[PDB]
Amino acid sequence: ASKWDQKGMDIAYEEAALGYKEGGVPIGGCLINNKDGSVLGRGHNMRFQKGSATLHGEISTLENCGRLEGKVYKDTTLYTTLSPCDMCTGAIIHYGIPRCVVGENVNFKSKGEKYLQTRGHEVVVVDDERCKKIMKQFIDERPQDWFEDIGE
Amino acid sequence: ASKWDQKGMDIAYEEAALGYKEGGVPIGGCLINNKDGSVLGRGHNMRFQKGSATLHGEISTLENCGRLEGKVYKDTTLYTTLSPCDMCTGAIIHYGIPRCVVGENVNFKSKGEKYLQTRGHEVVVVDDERCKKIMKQFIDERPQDWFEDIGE
Ligand SMILES: [Zn+2]
Ligand SMILES: [Zn+2]
Ligand SMILES: [Zn+2]
Ligand SMILES: [Zn+2]
Repeated sequence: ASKWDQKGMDIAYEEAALGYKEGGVPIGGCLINNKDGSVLGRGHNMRFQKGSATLHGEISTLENCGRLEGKVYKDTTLYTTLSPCDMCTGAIIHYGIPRCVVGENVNFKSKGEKYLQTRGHEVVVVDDERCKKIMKQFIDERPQDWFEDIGE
Repeated sequence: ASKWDQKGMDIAYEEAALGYKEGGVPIGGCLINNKDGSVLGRGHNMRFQKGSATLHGEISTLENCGRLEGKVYKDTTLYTTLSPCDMCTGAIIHYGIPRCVVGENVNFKSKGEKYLQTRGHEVVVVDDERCKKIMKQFIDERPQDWFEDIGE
């Protein structure tokens, strides 16, 4: 089940780092087919890049996969550098993506992490230090922007 | 509490009808400030228009409101022509939008409708037959497209 998890989190981290370089929030993701390891799409938070309230890393990832038949999502893993908010949790549930692998849940965690599990989805938190470090750097440099991004 | 609800559902329906005319799925929305009735944004499903897997009517509506401080969402109502999926439910929860007014829940309903309420959001289903009729027309004419849109 975990065969592609290093590949997936490496891509998600690359997306976070790219977003950071663009002036955005360093949250990245990708969607991988569990059978063959192919990458259906990858993305990062586009709040700053696009003035976007909805393009979280996870949402941008799914957008970048394009229109798909519903069946395609059912044997994928969504990789995200940060534990998903209620909206991104809802996307995973809506599309029936069975597995979500999370870089870290230290800098952010919503009720969504547990809700995924109650709705029958697998959540794996890998506690990736690279993810924790880049996210903490953003929180330390741009706390007001982070507060906007979390929507409180 | 319901002062702006006719206005809001009228705008949501206009957005659904516009989307229908553009060749898309007839689901529309708007976000209104509860105090003064001002429209923060309005939108419709953009699957066909933009090849979008994530721009549901509710998501498009929120995107069209732009970047906002989190406090702005806390005294709004989101109007949608159709009862929200788990992703759109999650967006409402994430941003703390206290009220969701729904055109109809006959053509579609998710576990989100009830989840909204247990998470502390008011859900009002007005059973607007304009919404029900246009949505059913789309489902009747384009069942394959509908199936794709709901992620099944
Ligand atoms: Zn997130
Ligand atoms: Zn999110
Ligand atoms: Zn919907
Ligand atoms: Zn939706």
